[PDB]
Order: sequence, then structure tokens, then C-alpha cells
Amino acid sequence: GPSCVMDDFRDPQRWKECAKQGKMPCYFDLIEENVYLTERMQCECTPLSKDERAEIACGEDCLNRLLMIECSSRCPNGDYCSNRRFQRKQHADVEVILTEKKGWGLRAAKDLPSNTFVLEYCGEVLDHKEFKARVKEYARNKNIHYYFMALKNDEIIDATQKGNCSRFMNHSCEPNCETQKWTVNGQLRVGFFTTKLVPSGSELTFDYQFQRYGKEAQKCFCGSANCRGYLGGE
Ligand SMILES: CC(=O)N1CCN([C@H]2CCC[C@@H](NC(=O)c3cc4c(F)ccc(C)c4[nH]3)C2)CC1
Ligand SMILES: C[S@@+](CC[C@H](N)C(=O)[O-])C[C@H]1O[C@@H](n2cnc3c(N)ncnc32)[C@H](O)[C@@H]1O
Ligand SMILES: [Zn+2]
Ligand SMILES: [Zn+2]
Ligand SMILES: [Zn+2]
Repeated sequence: GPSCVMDDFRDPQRWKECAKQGKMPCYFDLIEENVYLTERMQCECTPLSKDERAEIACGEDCLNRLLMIECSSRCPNGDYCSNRRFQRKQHADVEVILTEKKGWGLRAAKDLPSNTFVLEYCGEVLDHKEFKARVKEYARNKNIHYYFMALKNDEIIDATQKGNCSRFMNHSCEPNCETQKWTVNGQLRVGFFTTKLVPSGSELTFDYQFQRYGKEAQKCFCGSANCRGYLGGE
């Protein structure tokens, strides 16, 4: 299948013409951060010494990391903090590919260890009313793909028009990634993390959970032994 790299999405001109030759996915508005449609301290880690750096600054036992909170610039490890990954776009090396049946997908360019941050899932943040409106909007238009992720009560990310390359991650009944919900400046975000070692060339997948709506659920083509046959939480 045609591949491309995250850098390819930076040139919209080169992208729009790549898309017409189907060597790239359909155009969408690229964003490095979530957009609210309707508008809405620190850890006690011990500052590591610099030859200790040759131990993890803000590791397993960090008060913020334990609450899935990122540190700010005011972290007692300042620059050396390993818990600012979302903020520093410390994304994994991932390519975008055409799958047999699922549309476009993500694959690992290098071997990703377990428990590795992949990408933030970015989009427009909708309330429940905005969501329900859009689902019928999209259904009405006979859209083939759906890009919704539950963030919390009355907050659902919609990657349909605006997002980044996280929106290409396909669902699998038997996945190699999970979502983790992380707090950054008192604002909740969501990102993909490997749950095991993902060999280079491998498609990244996660187990999409989401309350079902309507009658015709999308069929799963994951090919897993334990395939539930349908996408959604049901
Ligand atoms: C009448 C009708 O045609 N339908 C009934 C309503 N249904 C949508 C209900 C709400 C959730 C929609 N699914 C997603 O948004 C979604 C899937 C997915 C995935 F498989 C991997 C990764 C992500 C981020 C994903 N998001 C399906 C569309 C079909
Ligand atoms: C967030 S998008 C994932 C990227 C999508 N392949 C694309 O080209 O934009 C989710 C959509 O991809 C498709 N998809 C994802 N996982 C799938 C699976 N296991 N089986 C079938 N279709 C899948 C469905 O159309 C679903 O609505
Ligand atoms: Zn810390
Ligand atoms: Zn820190
Ligand atoms: Zn499946």
C-alpha cells in the first residue's frame, strides 16, 4: 500500500495533489492542539544531579505521573522532566498507510517498546448536543469514516474536519495500543500508548470503546481470533 510520513501533512499544496493521486489520505485541517467549539500545583520529585543523569527524572514515583498529570516548566527537574511528553510532542516514529479494507492506518517505522507515547488524539471538542447533531450530519452525508473519541462528561473530541495523524489509528479487537487520559494545564487530553513491543512495519491499533448510537454499527475487519465483528462499546 502507499505509505507517507507525518512531515508530508505539513505542505497542504503537495498534500492536496498527493491526495488526487491517492498517494495520501483525503485533506483535513491539521492542528497541534484541541479546539473547543464552545469555550471552556507541582510534584515533589528530588532534582536529579547531572551524573545521576548518566535515573529517570520524574519516573514511576512522580506525584504528577501517578495521577496522569504532566509537569509544567516549574517542575523541580525543569528541563530534565520526562513527564511533559504531550507538551513536547515527543511522538513515536509512525507512518500513514492504506489498509486492505479499513481506509488509511498507522504503522510503526521503528520497534516501539511497551508503554511508549505514540500520538495525542486531537480535534474539535464537542458537548453531547454538538456530537449528536454531527453524527446525523455525517450519517446523512453517508460518511464512510467516523473520528469521535470520548474525553469525558459532555466532552467528545471530533477529528472529522480538524485533527492530526492520530485520527488514522484503526481499531482492533486484539490491539497493541491503549488510550491514556492526561491532564496538561488543568485540561484533560487523550493519547495512544503501546501496551507491548510493536515490531517495525506493524500496524498500530487500539480497542475503541464508545456508547453505541443508532442501528447500523460499522463492521470490524481487524482479522482477530476474538473479533466482536462490530466497532463501538455497545
Ligand atoms: C446510522 C449510522 O450510519 N451509524 C450509527 C452511528 N455510528 C457512529 C456512532 C458514534 C461513534 C462512531 N464511531 C467513531 O466515531 C469511531 C470509530 C473509530 C475507530 F474504529 C477507531 C478509532 C476511532 C477514533 C474511532 N471513532 C460510529 C456511525 C454509523
Ligand atoms: C478514526 S478513523 C481511523 C482511520 C480511517 N481508516 C481513515 O482512513 O480515516 C475510524 C474509521 O476507520 C474505519 N475502521 C477503523 N478500524 C476499523 C476496523 N477494525 N474495521 C473496519 N473499519 C475500521 C471505520 O470506517 C471507522 O469509522
Ligand atoms: Zn515529578
Ligand atoms: Zn516533572
Ligand atoms: Zn475486530
